[PDB]
Amino acid sequence: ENLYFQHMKHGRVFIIKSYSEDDIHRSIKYNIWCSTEHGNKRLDAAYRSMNGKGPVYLLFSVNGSGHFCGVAEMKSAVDYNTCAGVWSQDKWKGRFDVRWIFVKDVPNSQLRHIRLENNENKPVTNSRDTQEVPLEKAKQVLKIIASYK
Ligand SMILES: CNc1ncnc2c1ncn2C
Ligand SMILES: [Cl-]
Ligand SMILES: [Cl-]
Ligand SMILES: [Cl-]
Repeated sequence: ENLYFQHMKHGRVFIIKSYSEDDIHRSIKYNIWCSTEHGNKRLDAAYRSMNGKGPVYLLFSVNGSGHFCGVAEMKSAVDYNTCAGVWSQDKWKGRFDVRWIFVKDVPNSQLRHIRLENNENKPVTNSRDTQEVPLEKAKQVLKIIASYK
């Protein structure tokens, strides 16, 4: 068995959607990310109010690719005033640190049966950027990602 995730109460988990494969590669290389304004605001609030008591995990997926590509942990608050134009599109304002945990492709077929009660019971694989995942569903997703091969 594997009960690593039992009794974990502090932890928050979000979907990250990237239109760009390039941005994924740059995030893996330099351990940084940036979301939309409302996306950054959601993550910064969860990171700050967690106050080191647990992790904020990020489940990355390239829109249209049909698979999740990895897991990272958020490792800083959002700096909203940073160099512009470092990503594929000039849409994103700011930067925060991440630490990538898993880089592996996990087909949506492995995850589509987990549904998010906070998003109209939709499959977790039909989420938008910074969709938050309830902790109990997030544990199921993480166990799947870690044990896929
Ligand atoms: C640099 N961050 C990003 N890159 C590409 N796409 C994104 C991003 N955030 C949200 N979406 C949809
Ligand atoms: Cl999106
Ligand atoms: Cl939204
Ligand atoms: Cl929850």
